[PDB]
Amino acid sequence: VDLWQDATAQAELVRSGEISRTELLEATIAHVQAVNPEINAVIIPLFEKARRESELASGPFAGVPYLLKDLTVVSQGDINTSSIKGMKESGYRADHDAYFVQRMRAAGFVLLGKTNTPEMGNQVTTEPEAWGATRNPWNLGRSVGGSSGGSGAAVAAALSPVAHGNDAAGAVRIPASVCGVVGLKPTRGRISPGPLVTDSDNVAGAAHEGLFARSVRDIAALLDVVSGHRPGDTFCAPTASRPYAQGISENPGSLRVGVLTHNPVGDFALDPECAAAARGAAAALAALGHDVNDAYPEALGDRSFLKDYSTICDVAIAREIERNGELIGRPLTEDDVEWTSWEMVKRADQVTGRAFAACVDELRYYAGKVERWWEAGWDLLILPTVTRQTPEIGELMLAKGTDLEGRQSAFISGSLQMLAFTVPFNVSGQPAISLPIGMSSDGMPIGVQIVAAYGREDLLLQVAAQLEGALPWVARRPQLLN
Ligand SMILES: O=C1CCCCCNC(=O)CCCCCN1
Repeated sequence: VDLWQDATAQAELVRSGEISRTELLEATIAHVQAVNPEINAVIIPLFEKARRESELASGPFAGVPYLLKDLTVVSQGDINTSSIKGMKESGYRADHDAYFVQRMRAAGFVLLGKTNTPEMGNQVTTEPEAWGATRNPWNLGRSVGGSSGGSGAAVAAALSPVAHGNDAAGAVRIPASVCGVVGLKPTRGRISPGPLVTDSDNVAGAAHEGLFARSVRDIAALLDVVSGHRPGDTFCAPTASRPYAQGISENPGSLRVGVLTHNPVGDFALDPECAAAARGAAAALAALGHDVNDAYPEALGDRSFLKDYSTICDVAIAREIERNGELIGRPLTEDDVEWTSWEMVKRADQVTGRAFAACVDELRYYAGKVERWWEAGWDLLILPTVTRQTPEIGELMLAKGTDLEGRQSAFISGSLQMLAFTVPFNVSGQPAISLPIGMSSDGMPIGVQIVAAYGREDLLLQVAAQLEGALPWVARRPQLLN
């Protein structure tokens, strides 16, 4: 069984009869057992559940395995740590299935296990104290990005053809860029993170559930599976007229495309190789007939909003520490979490109701400034997913002694460059996808990001499909896989 086939092809091999559900599953489990030890991607294997669901699985993807991030969404009866030391020791297990999980099972997917993440998803690298660092299949001494680093690495190493993750500042797109896979943060309100309400209304709407895959068609199919308004969902996205798996092949025509190949904020230089990858993709779109120009939302030249976002994040983590404490029946202390997280507890205590409300308003205002660019006639923005070369393991984790006065550790220097080009779209809520189109001169994947207007995943997946055909990446594989 060639596990390098995408989810759609793997589903067909089972439907066709070529392969059995047990063969694919067992072939996948064996692969996981052999390769995962080297990357520490899957932290909680669920082979037994995967085996039970496989026998009962039914639908367009019956028998196809997938991985779930151990954050936000939960699976009934399974361990849930959110990479919190105090929670891992408690042996806590969730009592229900998140809507996302139910939707996947009904589609025929089998829950193979959970993937690693930094504590409560508070970093753009995946090196939690609780589970250890997740390493890059392309280079074991390198980070896999974060916070959905385990899912990104898992898919890159073929531990599964698709996986789940979430994105509040680029947590799906970043790991995708760094690990050479496709990562989509859909329009705000596209995918339900319920029935639970976590992270203070999902970080005031900035946190989106996202998807990982190696093909654009797999992403389109996944959207058809997990999208839609569910009871209690705060946000909602515009409805598509046709299923995404069908519209992906439609010709969008010549679109107004703007390309960004420098850091508009001017507080650091965009890595030349990252810029060249985006430029190359822009050239391919021009060759395809689009109206490509050097242009971008002027709002991107401002990152003042990040200060306001950080304040909201302080409150969200603080209350999340509280929520997890309740799950086990006892308050969590400075000894149950990482020092970076505990520091936010104190900061949260100094945030007033009026201040919190003002910060949220600042996000809405910024979102408006950003979206006005599309309002003015532009259809898509092309830009690098990340702005720097991939960091080495350990590089982004700051020593407890370190003094990062006032702001999120992920929003400073080395970490800032990982999320500077992704976070603006968590604020605007626009659909944004990272495609594994580039490679660094030293063999590390470089993602190219495409952003469409609010709710226009249809156009986004259409152009992504064109780029997939113009600059195919399927031929490239991490050294971990020989
Ligand atoms: O999007 C991410 C990674 C960036 C972390 C930014 C700080 N915000 C939070 O920790 C809120 C929790 C969102 C987790 C998603 N991770």
